[PDB]
Amino acid sequence: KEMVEANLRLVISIAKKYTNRGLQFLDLIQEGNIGLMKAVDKFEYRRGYKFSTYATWWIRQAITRSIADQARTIRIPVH
DNA sequence: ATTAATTTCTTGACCTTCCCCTTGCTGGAAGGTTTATAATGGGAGCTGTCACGGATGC
Repeated sequence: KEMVEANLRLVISIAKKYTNRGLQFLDLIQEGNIGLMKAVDKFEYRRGYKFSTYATWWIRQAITRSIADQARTIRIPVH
């Protein structure tokens, strides 16, 4: 909880590059929230990296997944 | 009130597609998973809309 609450600035700073008129801001924010929640258990911090750098890829994956599944009436898949 | 040559009915005997499938790939579509330097308070009207009640605060 404190890990995901200390890094909401990460999702609200990464959600600037995908602010198109397909979805609202809050859906992308809460999809990046579950992407960061997956990155918490996928972190494995013993390599010596920061959480923002590895969490950026997971949150961008969740953002692309939300813009692929949602933001379109005809649901076109992610590929 | 009779039946013998035609004219229909019925029954095997044949004739097509529909669909699944044959070995061997070959390509396309739908769904889920990582990627490991550094990334930490975002973004957008529109008012030049005017005149009523219904609820809030002295």
